[PDB]
Amino acid sequence: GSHMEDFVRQCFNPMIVELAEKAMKEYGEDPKIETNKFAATCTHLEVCFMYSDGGSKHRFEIIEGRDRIMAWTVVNSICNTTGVEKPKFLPDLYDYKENRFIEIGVTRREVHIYYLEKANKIKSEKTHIHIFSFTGEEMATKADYTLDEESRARIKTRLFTIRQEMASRSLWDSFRQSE
Ligand SMILES: COc1cc(CCNC(=O)c2[nH]c(-c3ccccc3F)nc(=O)c2O)ccc1O
Ligand SMILES: [Mn+2]
Ligand SMILES: [Mn+2]
Repeated sequence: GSHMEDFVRQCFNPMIVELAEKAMKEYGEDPKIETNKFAATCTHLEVCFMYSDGGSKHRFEIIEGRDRIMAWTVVNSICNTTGVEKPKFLPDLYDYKENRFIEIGVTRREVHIYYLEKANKIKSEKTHIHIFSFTGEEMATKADYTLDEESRARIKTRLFTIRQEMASRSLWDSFRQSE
């Protein structure tokens, strides 16, 4: 019973919490011990959901928040339909408007450091990368931030609200020095 766990359950939406619990357990991990990663998984989930909520109704296909098999199954259907190459690592969304997959990232370092980390992991110059930070910064591939400034601003605001709430409970320091 950690403070972080009870904060995550109060700060985040119940479906998002349930989805982060499944996702960690599927990879042999307990939201009750690795609670800093519990909070991070919820954060990454919410950001992905607000992101798809930006733009038009049929614009995005949500890959994050499914189980491994069904997620991949949809990645196929997208590839064997649009001709886009099959990514080596599971992405977060697919853009039907731009015809490309999106890897969303949420970092407690510089967006510089962390995009470099992921851009080297995925290597493929097809999958679009978009980064958010808890300080309000953002960095996307080819400076193509995909969404409206207003939609990205809402995400940035929510990320800073989570930081303040974590800090007022003294959990922020441990959360930052954990990534
Ligand atoms: C790292 O171990 C895990 C790995 C997986 C497989 C799929 N992974 C993602 O889809 C993912 N995961 C994270 C993330 C993970 C832990 C802590 C902070 C994070 F931001 N960021 C992303 O951008 C992202 O796209 C499922 C749960 C995990 O616990
Ligand atoms: Mn993902
Ligand atoms: Mn991601």
